[PDB]
Amino acid sequence: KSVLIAGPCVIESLENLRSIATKLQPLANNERLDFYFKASFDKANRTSLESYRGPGLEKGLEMLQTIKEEFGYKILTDVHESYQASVAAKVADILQIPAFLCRQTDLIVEVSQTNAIVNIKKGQFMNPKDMQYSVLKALKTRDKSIQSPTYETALKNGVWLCERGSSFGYGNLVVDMRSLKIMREFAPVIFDATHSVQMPSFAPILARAAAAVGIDGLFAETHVDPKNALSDGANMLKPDELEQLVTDMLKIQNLF
Amino acid sequence: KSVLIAGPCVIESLENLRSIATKLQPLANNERLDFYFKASFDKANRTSLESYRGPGLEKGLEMLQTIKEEFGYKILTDVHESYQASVAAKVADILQIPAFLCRQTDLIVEVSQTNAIVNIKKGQFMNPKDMQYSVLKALKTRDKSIQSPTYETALKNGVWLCERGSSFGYGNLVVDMRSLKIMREFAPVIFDATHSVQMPSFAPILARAAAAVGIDGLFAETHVDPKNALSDGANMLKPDELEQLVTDMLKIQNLF
Ligand SMILES: [Zn+2]
Repeated sequence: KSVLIAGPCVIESLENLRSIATKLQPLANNERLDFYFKASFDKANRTSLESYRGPGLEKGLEMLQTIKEEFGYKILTDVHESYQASVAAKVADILQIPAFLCRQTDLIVEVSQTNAIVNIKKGQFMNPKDMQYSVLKALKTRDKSIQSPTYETALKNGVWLCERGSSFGYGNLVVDMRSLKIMREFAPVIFDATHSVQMPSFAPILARAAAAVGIDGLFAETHVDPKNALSDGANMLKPDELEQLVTDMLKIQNLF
Repeated sequence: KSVLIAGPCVIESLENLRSIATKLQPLANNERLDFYFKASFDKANRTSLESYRGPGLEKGLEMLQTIKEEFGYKILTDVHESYQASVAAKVADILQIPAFLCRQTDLIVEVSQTNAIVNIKKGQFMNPKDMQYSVLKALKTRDKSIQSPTYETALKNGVWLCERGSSFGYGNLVVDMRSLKIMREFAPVIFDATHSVQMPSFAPILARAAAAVGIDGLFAETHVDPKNALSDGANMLKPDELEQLVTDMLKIQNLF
């Protein structure tokens, strides 16, 4: 099944998490999807000291665990520091390595020592071919015999790569669709349709393009009321918009 | 005085640190320079699990302290996690925020709570205008009354910005010299002549350009025998090469 990772950018409140979890129930039950509910417990890189951070590790994981129990959802969250991985893996089925930390050896190893699927975001600064080395760090942590990263070995060992765009001058990200093909030599590839759009509405067009190229899954942030969101309101889809997008992805994938 | 930050990329051994420290003694006594000896205790983002990492925090700081004591040098090192800052500041006169972590709030705040000068490396993915927000996080930590970052206030409070190039397609960094002017509105500006050169030596040429534009200091890594170095051998200058470069920088700066 194609992977769908969806949810709000940040944990805002348990009430908010519940509302979005509720509106994702139709997609979560879609037989053609392997679904994971996403929410960050920490936004580590915001513009100001006053910017909303999220609830942090302990309280965030507690809230994600509540969603897992109440909705039966598998969970994705991102980690930022040493010693978060093992604690987060008790709740999270996928642990995500942030794009800025995508080469960070200790974090990749620490996450790979857990039982979680590892989703490695490609840095905006990276050549897709060089992501093989991050995949290999993870794979060697799980099986020291592995010498070279391949899709099949990565799929078996739960290590994925995630496309989220590349720096294109200042304040602009471009999605090099060739990267989806290049990276898929080394690991299953997820396309992040939310964070990849920056320009100095394009989420569906890029996700359709990505589906046509060949991807193993979609990452897209969604919120019931984006204009009242505490992070990424301008770029999140409403649940009905996401359903439409997923419908199109599936139709495209059904051709090939 | 113009700042000079120089030393090996990584701490290789005490013997190596002493050898390069010895060769830097003439530069360190140049009264036109405010000199800091640099060496990383950890290389966090290397290609493979087997790549040389460095001695780690505890042993690294011991070695840097020995250099400070034996040579009288002020010290710069980079920190990678918040919990390292308070102990690192006991030895390092400057704590450097790595380029990939240049927006990381907790790290900037923790480092800024120490008495160290803060050297914030501009990420390869950043618009130089946006570096004001990282400077402001640091400044507000040191003086809550500050509303917007300026060169004067950053200088007073020991917060600097460091140019190290920008992503230019794949496997290429370009130095946008306009950035030196733009960032200097917000803080003193150091130019990193070592890590800014990547192409699919240009260090002296880019350093001369930077000197002509207007900078508060130079960061350049140097090693006695680069071909036998454990990190960044290809990009480090021999001490005599660094001396020539600094001589040229000072001649240019004396014109204006
Ligand atoms: Zn987001």
